[PDB]
Amino acid sequence: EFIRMYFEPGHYTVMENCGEFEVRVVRRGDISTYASVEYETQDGTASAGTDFVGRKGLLSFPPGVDEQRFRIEVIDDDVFEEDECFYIRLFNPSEGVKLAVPMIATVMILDD
Ligand SMILES: [Ca+2]
Ligand SMILES: [Ca+2]
Repeated sequence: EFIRMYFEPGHYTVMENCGEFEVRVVRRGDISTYASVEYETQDGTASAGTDFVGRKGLLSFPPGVDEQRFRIEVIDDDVFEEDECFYIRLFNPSEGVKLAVPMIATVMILDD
């Protein structure tokens, strides 16, 4: 491998009423060709369908581009909740790419 991919930022703290927030994944090393990686949300103490909307996707990095950004929807309610967390993981990197820490992003939702 001559390409590494990882979340940057690796950690996101978001308010419950933010609507959506943006996650960023970076590529380091060989720029010069197309590369890709998949991601998927996963529950922590926060859960898809109650606290955020579950999402999986494919991130495409054209030649010359070293980052991709995607949005995640946070579900707002009126009920008081303690700080809760969910995660987003990278998987299935394209040929010649190796994931690097952090390859799981942490998301903490703060209640409003
Ligand atoms: Ca709220
Ligand atoms: Ca709430």
